Amino acid sequence: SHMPPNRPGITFEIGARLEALDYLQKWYPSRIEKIDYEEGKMLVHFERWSHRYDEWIYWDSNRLRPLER
Ligand SMILES: CN1CC=C(c2ccc(O)cc2)CC1
Repeated sequence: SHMPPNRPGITFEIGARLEALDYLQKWYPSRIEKIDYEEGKMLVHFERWSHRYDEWIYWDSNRLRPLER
């Protein structure tokens, strides 16, 4: 088990915020809910929405983008 590779503007830690594309192809402010280090993916929670919408997204996915800062 190894750490997620570095990506600009994203911190791969629980509770860290970012923006993510949901399955309906729209971007939302989101937070990292869980990290699966073996599979290289994380469970993304879309802020304001039910946790039933949380999605597993691989840590290298272009469905993730950092917040503009
Ligand atoms: C993170 N995604 C946000 C919005 C969702 C949604 C919006 C409208 C609708 O009819 C059905 C689903 C899905 C979860």
